[PDB]
Amino acid sequence: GSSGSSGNSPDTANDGFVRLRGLPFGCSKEEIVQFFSGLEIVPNGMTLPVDFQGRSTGEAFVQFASQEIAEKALKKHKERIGHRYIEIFKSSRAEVRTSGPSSG
Repeated sequence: GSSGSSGNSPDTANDGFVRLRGLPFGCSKEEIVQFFSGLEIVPNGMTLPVDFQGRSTGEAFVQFASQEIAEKALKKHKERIGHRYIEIFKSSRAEVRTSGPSSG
């Protein structure tokens, strides 16, 4: 229960980043870009980490042109791609690790 924020204002903050969980085997942009059909995403605005050997961690970070587009994608939660439900959770560029201060 409990749902609310209060204090959002139209157009402000939030670049439109999102976090995916439970990606299919060999999940890549080619599959993502399409998975978000109708939505507009920025070029090279996607991140797909891996394990110590390079095995996808079923996680990814996409950056939408703007929040307005991010929300539209949020509704696509639990959306499976081929045979693997995908969990989408609103995220931020700052979160997306990149070996540096960008954290917290």
